[PDB]
Formats: sequence, structure tokens, C-alpha cells
Amino acid sequence: HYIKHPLQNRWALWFFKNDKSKTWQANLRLISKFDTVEDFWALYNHIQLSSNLMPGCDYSLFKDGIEPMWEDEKNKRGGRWLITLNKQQRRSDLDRFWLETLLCLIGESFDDYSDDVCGAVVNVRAKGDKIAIWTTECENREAVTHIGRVYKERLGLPPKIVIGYQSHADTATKSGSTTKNRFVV
Ligand SMILES: C[n+]1cn([C@@H]2O[C@H](COP(=O)(O)OP(=O)(O)OP(=O)(O)O)[C@@H](O)[C@H]2O)c2nc(N)[nH]c(=O)c21
Ligand SMILES: O=C(O)/C(Cc1ccccc1[N+](=O)[O-])=N/Nc1nc(-c2ccc(Cl)c(Cl)c2)cs1
Repeated sequence: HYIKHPLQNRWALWFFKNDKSKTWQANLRLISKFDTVEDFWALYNHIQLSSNLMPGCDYSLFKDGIEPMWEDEKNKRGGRWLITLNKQQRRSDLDRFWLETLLCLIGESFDDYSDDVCGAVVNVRAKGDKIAIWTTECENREAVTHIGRVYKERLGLPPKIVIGYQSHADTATKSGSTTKNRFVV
């Protein structure tokens, strides 16, 4: 006898293929959804086993009903904690960071503040990979800084590695690199 183990939330995995030729929204595809521990690992292990990372090919895991874009009702007033990797952290750090990020989400690692979490995004870029946790209200200093503190600790980043929280509204009018931060941790 084998019972499945429900997650607190249902999650959706999205794929994105970079192409500045086409409008941004056109490059997004919903892969599948899951709401159990078993189904999470089945999907995670399948991607690790049968797929290869590719520059310009992003994955996003968001709560059911939240599209992984600024436009979404649940993201428009929100923002993200951004982790920027060096080019050499691609190997033997990116995979660890991403899985640890996924587990923060589905395990609701931020306690009552996990409610403010929308999802997470990994960008694979030759310029340097990026991982981010998106939250729903960029002005909720309490929730945002708590999520940031726990997230940084969970990833084991050295204290002198300062990570920043960007409002999506600011990002939309500049760039994730030149976008100034609302908070640091
Ligand atoms: C997350 N996101 C990104 N874009 C567009 O895609 C561009 C690249 O966004 P990016 O997140 O892929 O970062 P990248 O490393 O490619 O480059 P940089 O951040 O500019 O340094 C952005 O400049 C936006 O124009 C977006 N456009 C819309 N409409 N909605 C979104 O959520 C969104
Ligand atoms: O043109 C492409 O390169 C495409 C198609 C695409 C996709 C989105 C936007 C545009 C386009 N396009 O241009 O046609 N690649 N699609 C991919 N899917 C996976 C992929 C999905 C799901 C799981 Cl479970 C796994 Cl293991 C791999 C890896 S790559």
C-alpha cells in the first residue's frame, strides 16, 4: 500500500525560450502541474535525466493560477529576490541552488510568509545564470525581508554576498542588472 503525500499548494512548471524577435509573452509554455511530493520528484528527476540546460531556456515554478510574468494580478505589485551566479557557478552550484529554491517553495519554508510567495524563476544565460523568488507585494517590508533572510541562509551564500530585492515595476522600466533595489539582505 502506497499513499501519495499532498503539498500545501498546487504548482505549475513553465518553460520559456528566449527570442527578442517575438513578443515576450509568446515565448512562455505551461509544462505541467503537480500537488504531491511524489509528482514533484517525478517531474524534477525526469528533467534532470532526459533534458539538457540551454542558454535562453528558463524554467519557472509558480503557484497554480499565477502566470510567471509581471502582468499577473499577483505579480504586478510585487518583486523578486535575485541571485546572480558567476559563469563558473553554472557547474556544481546552479543545480544545487535551483533544487534548494524549489524545495523552499513546495515545502513552504517561509512559514506564514510563504503566502506572499508567487514562484521562482531560473534564467540560463551565457552572461551568468540567475535564480529568483518572486513575491506578491514589494512594499511588505516584513514579509519580503523575512523571505530574503531565510532564502539566503537556505542557499548557504557567504554573508558578504549581498542579494537584492527588485520591484517588478522598477524592472519593467529598466533592466534586472541596472534596476536598483528596494531591499538588500
Ligand atoms: C520577466 N520578464 C522579462 N521581460 C522582458 O524580457 C527582458 C529580459 O528579461 P530577463 O528576465 O530574461 O533578463 P535578461 O538576463 O535576459 O536581461 P536583463 O534583465 O535585461 O539584463 C526584459 O528586459 C523584459 O523586457 C518581461 N516582459 C513582460 N511583458 N513580462 C515579464 O514578466 C518579463
Ligand atoms: O524552439 C524550441 O527550442 C522549443 C519550443 C518552444 C518552446 C517555447 C517557446 C517557443 C518554442 N519554439 O520556438 O518553438 N523547445 N521546447 C523545449 N521543451 C523542453 C522541455 C519541456 C518540458 C520538459 Cl518536461 C522537458 Cl524535459 C523539456 C526543453 S526545450
